[PDB]
Amino acid sequence: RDVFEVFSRDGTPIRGFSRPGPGETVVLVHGVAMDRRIWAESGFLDALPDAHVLALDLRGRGESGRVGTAEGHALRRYVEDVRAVLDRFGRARYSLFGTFFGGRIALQVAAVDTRVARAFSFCAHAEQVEIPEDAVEEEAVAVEGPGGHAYLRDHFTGRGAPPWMVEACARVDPGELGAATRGLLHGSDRRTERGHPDQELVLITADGDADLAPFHAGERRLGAHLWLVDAPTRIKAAGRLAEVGRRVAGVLA
Ligand SMILES: COC(=O)C[C@@H](NC(=O)[C@@H](NC(=O)[C@@H](/N=C1/NCC(=O)N2CC[C@@H](C)[C@H]2C(=O)N[C@@H](CCSC)C(=O)N[C@H]1C(C)(C)C)C(C)(C)C)[C@@H](C)c1ccccc1)c1nccs1
Repeated sequence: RDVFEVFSRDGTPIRGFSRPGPGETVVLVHGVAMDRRIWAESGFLDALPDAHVLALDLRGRGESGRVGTAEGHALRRYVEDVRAVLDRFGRARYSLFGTFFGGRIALQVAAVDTRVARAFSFCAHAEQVEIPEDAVEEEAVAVEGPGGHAYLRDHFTGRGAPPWMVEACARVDPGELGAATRGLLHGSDRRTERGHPDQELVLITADGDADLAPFHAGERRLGAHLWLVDAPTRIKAAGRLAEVGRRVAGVLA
């Protein structure tokens, strides 16, 4: 692997690694309480032996620049972070894969960037959502205080999340966990659109998902394909991420 640095529209440095390969160029986008290490720890990276893999730390996470404001964590800023990575490696065609809110980010990048030939959203759909202001603020307070890492650790452990997902929360600054949570009130509630007719859009979730409705809505509205994994919940579906990587490798082949 080589490391890289790019700059987002608002000047935030975005750091990541590039794993060279002769195949498709794949850009991986992690979730809120994660960083770029989850791709190797989940086994997703090893499931793609031929791809040229680009994995970034989103703003405020890992080795990327700190933010510390709610508006600095607006969805549009994450989109700009990812598009800056697409610029650095100069390809005309990219395949994006994102986990949880990283899936929402990947879908929105696909909507605005004609260089995205494929977008895969793992355990997130593309539809408009209602975000309760009070509950999200409550959650921001819980995750940003001294007990925030334990709060997330206990929540994810209790819901059967994989160990790498539990452990990743403690590597995110508490202040950025709070700011990213509040950032969801700045645009993340809108649906995503199809970027161009030839795009391959894929949604993935647990076959036991208690709310599959919006995933089917994405099939109808965007012409997206729906992949299911054997799990009772979205969090437990994260235990299937390496398996999903193998299926992604099949598409890329
Ligand atoms: C069944 O599976 C789930 O619904 C859990 C799953 N979530 C999601 O898939 C999506 N979101 C949600 O459905 C809801 N959103 C919340 N809060 C905003 C939010 O998302 N977060 C804040 C902290 C950050 C870790 C992240 C999060 O995960 N929080 C958890 C609680 C974890 S600690 C007690 C959490 O869901 N809370 C809820 C409360 C309202 C209860 C506070 C609404 C309001 C959007 C419908 C998420 C991908 C998204 C999708 C589109 C736009 C924005 C965000 C995940 N669990 C861990 C990783 S992804």
